[PDB]
Amino acid sequence: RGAFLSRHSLDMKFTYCDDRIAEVAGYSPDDLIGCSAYEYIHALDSDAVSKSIHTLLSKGQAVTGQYRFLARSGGYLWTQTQATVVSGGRGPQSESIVCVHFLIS
Ligand SMILES: CCCCCC/C=C\CCCCCCCCCC(=O)OC[C@@H](O)CO
Repeated sequence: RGAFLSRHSLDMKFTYCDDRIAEVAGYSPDDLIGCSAYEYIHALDSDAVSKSIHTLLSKGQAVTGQYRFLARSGGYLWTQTQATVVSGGRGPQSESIVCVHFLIS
């Protein structure tokens, strides 16, 4: 029920995470807020996710390939993300990011 969303600052720190993160990955949203999403991407997928983020910032929207997200248990979930920038109202420095996520496995 409802798309699985997150919000981030430009450094990819979570500012919001869907509550269902507990059901899916063990975290509560409180565990992730203020933490950079880069820390939760499997090292094998980090470069590809960065390239997607570069496209996101250039074009304004991007879709990742499948990638591995670090669950609280230490295992990884295969995920995929569509994202957009969102103007902050104060100029370029105020931009933020909104994501919708999909579980691949
Ligand atoms: C380009 C920016 C790319 C930024 C990528 C990095 C940002 C955040 C890391 C991922 C956080 C969410 C993980 C759990 C996702 C669960 C999704 C979920 O449960 O989806 C159900 C759906 O498949 C319908 O069944």
